[PDB]
Amino acid sequence: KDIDTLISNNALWSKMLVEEDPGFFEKLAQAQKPRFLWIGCSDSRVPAERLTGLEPGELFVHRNVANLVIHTDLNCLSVVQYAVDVLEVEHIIICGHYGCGGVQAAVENPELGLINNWLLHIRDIWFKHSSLLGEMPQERRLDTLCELNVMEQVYNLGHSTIMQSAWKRGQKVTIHGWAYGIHDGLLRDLDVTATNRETLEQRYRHGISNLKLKH
Amino acid sequence: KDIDTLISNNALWSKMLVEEDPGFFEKLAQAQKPRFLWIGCSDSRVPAERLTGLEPGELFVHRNVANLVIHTDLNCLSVVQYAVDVLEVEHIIICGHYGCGGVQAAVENPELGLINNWLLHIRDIWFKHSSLLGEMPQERRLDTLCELNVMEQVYNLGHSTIMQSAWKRGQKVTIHGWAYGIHDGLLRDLDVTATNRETLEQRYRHGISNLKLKH
Amino acid sequence: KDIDTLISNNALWSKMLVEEDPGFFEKLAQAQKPRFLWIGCSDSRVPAERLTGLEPGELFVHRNVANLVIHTDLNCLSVVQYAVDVLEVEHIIICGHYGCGGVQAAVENPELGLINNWLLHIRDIWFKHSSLLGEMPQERRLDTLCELNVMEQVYNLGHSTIMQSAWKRGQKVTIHGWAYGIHDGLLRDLDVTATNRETLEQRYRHGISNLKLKH
Amino acid sequence: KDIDTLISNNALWSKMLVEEDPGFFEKLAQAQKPRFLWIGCSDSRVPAERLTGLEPGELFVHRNVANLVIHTDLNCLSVVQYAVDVLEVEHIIICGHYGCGGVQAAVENPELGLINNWLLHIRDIWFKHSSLLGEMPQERRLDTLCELNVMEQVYNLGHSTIMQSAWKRGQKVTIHGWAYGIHDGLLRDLDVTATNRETLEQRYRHGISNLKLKH
Ligand SMILES: [Zn+2]
Ligand SMILES: [Zn+2]
Ligand SMILES: [Zn+2]
Ligand SMILES: [Zn+2]
Repeated sequence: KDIDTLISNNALWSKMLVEEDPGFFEKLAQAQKPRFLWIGCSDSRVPAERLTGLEPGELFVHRNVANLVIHTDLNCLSVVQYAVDVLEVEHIIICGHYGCGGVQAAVENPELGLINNWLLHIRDIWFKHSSLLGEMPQERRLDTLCELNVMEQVYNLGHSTIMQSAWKRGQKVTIHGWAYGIHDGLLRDLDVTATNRETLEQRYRHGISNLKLKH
Repeated sequence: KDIDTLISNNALWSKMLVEEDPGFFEKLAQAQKPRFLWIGCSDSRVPAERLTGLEPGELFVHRNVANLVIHTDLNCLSVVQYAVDVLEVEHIIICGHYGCGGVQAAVENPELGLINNWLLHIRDIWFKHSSLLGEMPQERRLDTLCELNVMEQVYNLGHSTIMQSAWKRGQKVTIHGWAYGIHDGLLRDLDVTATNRETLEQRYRHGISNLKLKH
Repeated sequence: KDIDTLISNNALWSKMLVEEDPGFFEKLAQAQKPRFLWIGCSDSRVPAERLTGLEPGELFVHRNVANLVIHTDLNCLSVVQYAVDVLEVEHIIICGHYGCGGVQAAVENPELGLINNWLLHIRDIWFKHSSLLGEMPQERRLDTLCELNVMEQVYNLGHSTIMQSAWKRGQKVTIHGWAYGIHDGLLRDLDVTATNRETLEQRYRHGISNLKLKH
Repeated sequence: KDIDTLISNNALWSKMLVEEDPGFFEKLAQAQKPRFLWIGCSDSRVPAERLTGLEPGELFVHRNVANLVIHTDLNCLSVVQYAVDVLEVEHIIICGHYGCGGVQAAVENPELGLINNWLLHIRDIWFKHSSLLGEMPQERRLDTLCELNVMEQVYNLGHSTIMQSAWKRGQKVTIHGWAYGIHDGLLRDLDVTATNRETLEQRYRHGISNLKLKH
């Protein structure tokens, strides 16, 4: 697959929509405000459209390395704020994945250059849950660190002024923390779903509980 | 489409892969370093996998509002640096789209809150090409502003220390500026493709030329 | 001057305040909300307290390389927002300086590494005012580029959602663009002072006018 | 103190340098690369020149709200990188202060708007040292949280790719964590001084030890 290839395939794909689905065109222009925001990893091993079944333009998308929501990341925050305040998305989904190359680089910690700074946000979390991970077998640790990372970005997100003020306003917005692996492509809801500031706290704690309970 | 729905569809989608394509699983785990980085808009009216035909994990993805590459955006830059220096992607693609909601909000300029700051980076460009746009008909202006925005983010990207140092190192990396609309889903190469620092300049100018030539 | 030196001098400085000015202590604790925000360059060849005469804690301070106010710089913006919305500063001052090492590095353009990305925000401005600079003698260009940079950060600042919403709210806040050199330490008001959205535009244009008028 | 006032005082201050210190001018132009970087709080209750005794232009300065060094803060990082790689500063100093308005707002947690996001980086630390603070009296907690914040930004800073790569290169750079209050203006070295990656770890731990030892 080189460039002339994708250009060629595009043209033909576009022609053949006429016989497969012309309305694919017309579903998009009518309406189409998306109802969901998806925050994912740039690894994007499986595309959210395919995972979920959603048509495109029911979705609004942010993808950074390891699907982080840093407190002061104006890029990601700008996506969220537009999504919540302007497109009035009903749900937001942070999806991680087992085998995440950036979760991995945080842990193994090679000298990769500029990215290592971004990954320090992951090592912070790994530290934060040291004890928890200590009490479980090493085989299960990396993947648990994926689940913890999602869960923490869910926590971060509900703490943003954007979400705080939206919930207090009476806007109906729910946050989710999912993960999947490429062994099956099967979603695992991490149980951190947050419909307000109270449930954000409860369910943050609940889910950390269930990792510290099961292990 | 509510949440229980996507969870349900996911499970069934995942089961049915066994009969449609079990290898979908095994193509991913072997290898799979992606060869392409895609920078797009969070609007994501058409997913890059579908536009292009690429399998997932031939792609690495960044999506922000109006597919900007701001000089000092550590989020987007962190994606690029990992992509170029660590995954050694061969190509990078910045894809815009006609009807881009954020290109639109820059122009019409409503009070949307936090996002307006991000969109100031677009109004800067619109100003920069005032004369050029002045010499063409108003019907063609918004869409031309999409093309200009892509083209400028291509210019920005080749100016990043990351790209500058990669090209000087002898790494083989090419930048593209595409756009598409949902009228047909058909890609338009904007002709700004840059294989080094010399071609970045030539083709930046070349493409601005062809807008100022055709109009 | 090594470390033991500053620690030693500090102790003695602190003791000797008793005889020079004990109230220096008590002016600070009462009140002291500052009335001015100062955005400067990290070069800080002359400290704002000394330039201006202000007591400390009449001032609130941000210093980055070449005193930029980037649209999406959450650090600088966070300073401004707290200053304007919480401390209710009455004035904000962006001060540049002739001989600014970072204005210089933008122009001469050496490979310095990470910083070069930040300085691209300066080369953008230098481009924006190419014609203007072209019509004047080269001897006067670098220093004029300092004045232009200040002036543009003043323009940027009044365009921030923070300032836009503050002015529309009825809050009384004025923006200034100053510069000085170390030949005399003498301030030059660049005439871009902005008490609202209307005066921001007028005086942006006014001052660019006077550079394009005088030259 | 209004604007005409500072302009007037400036002019007169500048004239009167001739009789107080004309060389103040000529010390600056010769050389003057600074040997120290100072990272402080925008509160800037006491200016570093006065605290320390340093002449201006022995210093290079960054001031944000509560003197944070966030992993992904390109503004602050850009200052550090230029300072360390280009000006070859020998020392870097992070100075906090007791009574810090932003440390305070993190704790009390009022709805101040945009700034609250920046302050989440402080509440993270406060959490991180919950136990430690729990074992001491409440009267001593806020001020201890200042010391912890400095100490953590010192830790963050030595973890930046910039510092990591500089130390490994053989560059001679030392990090300090100081604090002061306006009761006396007296510096307290927090004992986190780091001359390399090994001493960064030792002394991070050492200093946390001495808070957990003394209390
Ligand atoms: Zn990943
Ligand atoms: Zn768009
Ligand atoms: Zn400077
Ligand atoms: Zn403070």
